Amino acid sequence: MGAPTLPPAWQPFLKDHRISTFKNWPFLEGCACTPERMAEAGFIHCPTENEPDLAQCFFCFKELEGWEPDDDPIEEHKKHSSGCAFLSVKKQFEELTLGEFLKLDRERAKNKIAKET
Amino acid sequence: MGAPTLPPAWQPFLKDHRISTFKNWPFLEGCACTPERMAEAGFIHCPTENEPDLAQCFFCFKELEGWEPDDDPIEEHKKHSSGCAFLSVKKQFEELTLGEFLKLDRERAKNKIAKET
Ligand SMILES: [Zn+2]
Ligand SMILES: [Zn+2]
Repeated sequence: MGAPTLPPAWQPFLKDHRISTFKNWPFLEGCACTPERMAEAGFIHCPTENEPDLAQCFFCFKELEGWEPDDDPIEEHKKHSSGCAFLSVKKQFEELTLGEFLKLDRERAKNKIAKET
Repeated sequence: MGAPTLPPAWQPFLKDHRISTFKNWPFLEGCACTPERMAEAGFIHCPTENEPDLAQCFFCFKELEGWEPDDDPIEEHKKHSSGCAFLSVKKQFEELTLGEFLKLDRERAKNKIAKET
């Protein structure tokens, strides 16, 4: 496996994790929607029953399908909504500050409620 | 209660927690071994059956009893051993960096093994 020892709490927060979710995804090489390229924007593998080419984003929630070899993920989600406060974040897990880490927990839980109400 | 939403994993890491452990402890006012004064060094309430005046330290393990109104906790533990890498740490939970947070987990688990072997 080769993965950290973090609980299910803030697992998705990890980059490797979001990338592991990607099983196949045709958009790999020669495309701006690669596993690591997309996961870096919050998008996590979540293909539907009929629409396998559907990549949704966590920490905000936003289903997006019909990608092409030239659709920046970070710009995609943000373009529709900046629900992901991590998009801008450019500091490794062990680089950012705790204060910023916890602050995220509030955002995630916040977005979840938005879905309902 | 008024306490964060952190799991049992790294609970003691919190200052308020280490302080909450202190039930009574005579050394409160007019002493250098107050609840907040000691907890700041890693010492957590842990009175024995016969020796209620015994304050041990976590993240290192070190039983110390027979305190007096002039025994710096941080200097006490360190004096005998610097098992607590947090002693020097002077940054609030949301102040320090993640890298330093995780690095601690290794120390704690390390000290635990030392006890056995
Ligand atoms: Zn997102
Ligand atoms: Zn200690």
